[PDB]
Amino acid sequence: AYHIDEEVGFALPNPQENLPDFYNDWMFIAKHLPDLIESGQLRERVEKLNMLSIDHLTDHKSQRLARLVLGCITMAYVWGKGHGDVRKVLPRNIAVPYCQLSAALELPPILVYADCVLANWKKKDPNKPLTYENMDVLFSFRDGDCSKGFFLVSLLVEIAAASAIKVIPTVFKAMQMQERDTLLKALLEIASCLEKALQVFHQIHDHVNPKAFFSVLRIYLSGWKGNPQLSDGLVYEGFWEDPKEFAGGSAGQSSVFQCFDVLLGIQQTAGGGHAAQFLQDMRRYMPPAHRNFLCSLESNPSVREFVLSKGDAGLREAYDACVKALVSLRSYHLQIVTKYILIPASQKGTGGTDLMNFLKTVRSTTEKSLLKE
Ligand code: HEM
Ligand SMILES: N[C@@H](Cc1c[nH]c2ccccc12)C(=O)O
Repeated sequence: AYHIDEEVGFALPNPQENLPDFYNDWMFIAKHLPDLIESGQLRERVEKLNMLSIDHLTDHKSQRLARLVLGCITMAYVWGKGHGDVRKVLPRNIAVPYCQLSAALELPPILVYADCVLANWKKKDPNKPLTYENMDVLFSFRDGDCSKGFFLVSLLVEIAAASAIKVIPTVFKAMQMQERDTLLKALLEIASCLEKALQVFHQIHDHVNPKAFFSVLRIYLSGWKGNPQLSDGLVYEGFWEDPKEFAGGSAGQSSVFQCFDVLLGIQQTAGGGHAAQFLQDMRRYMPPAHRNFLCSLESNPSVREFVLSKGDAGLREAYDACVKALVSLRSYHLQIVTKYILIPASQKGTGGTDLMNFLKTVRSTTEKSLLKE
């Protein structure tokens, strides 16, 4: 449909781990980033690649793995060891197939949330559940970068939110079929699942070390939009003549919060302010089907105006339980970025925002939508 899975939501279900042998030289580099980066052989291995046609990628999951393989190589090539020795030109033999593949997938040619979180995972045992202990990432950047903890916990918050995203048909069908009790139960189940998602969020502390995250992983999640180290962006050699600017990876790119914002009539993207513009821009970094799902939600009748029109205190409280769960998620998320960014920085996000004013503006807009203070 909108490529939303019942079990894993916006995440890519059962991602492919292997490319055709035709792409072994790509897979080799992506699988050995920690060693190749540490030695300083990474950039040499990229510059020596043959130009490989993308036409031996024959399905969506192969294309998505290839985008993830190439995005990881690209971040590693641009940033190197992260100490300031950047590369301003992505070599032709990687830039052209990467940009061609990205154009086919309708995603910018930079590593995005949907690559390094949503498609970057496997079950260890396919017969066992989606728990951290039965899961692994497909690619990491450096030894000790906590990429497994960071990507898998982000993924598990996505999967937790999937149990709410499936209820969204019920919400709209119940509004149109004027089914008050069905709508109410639905809103309560959404809020219940958004509360579970917050509980899963606490696992960030279990699996991500602030120093490793800030000083190692963040380097490879950074983009080249408003980045002083690549002030003009990146040259995609052989594809575009002038450099292009693209934001780095972040869960601003996640569709989970934007989808419940839109669902609840929270006007995060309205106006010309910087918060609205960023959240708007980040939709360009979501898979096109998920972008389409968000816009579809925006066109539907307003859940807020329905609840507000009915003089129904049970409905208003169910709606408010949903808004409160978003508020709590975003308040807890302020604690996370304080621990993982602000504190380590003293010893801007990878997406490109002035993050603390941005994040509090988004939370404040969210709490503004409560029906009862
Ligand atoms: C170590 C953990 C995390 C850090 C340091 C972090 C950091 C950030 C930063 C700096 C931003 C501002 C946008 C940017 O410039 O990048 C942001 C936005 C955002 N993040 Fe996180 N993040 C973390 C984990 C998560 C997780 C696990 C989720 C949900 C799966 C999430 C959801 C969001 C959302 C939805 C936004 C957009 C702002 C909003 O909707 O309120 N973050 N994050
Ligand atoms: N924007 C975050 C990084 C981040 C948060 N969530 C993400 C999800 C995917 C990729 C990167 C991220 C930062 O500046 O640290």
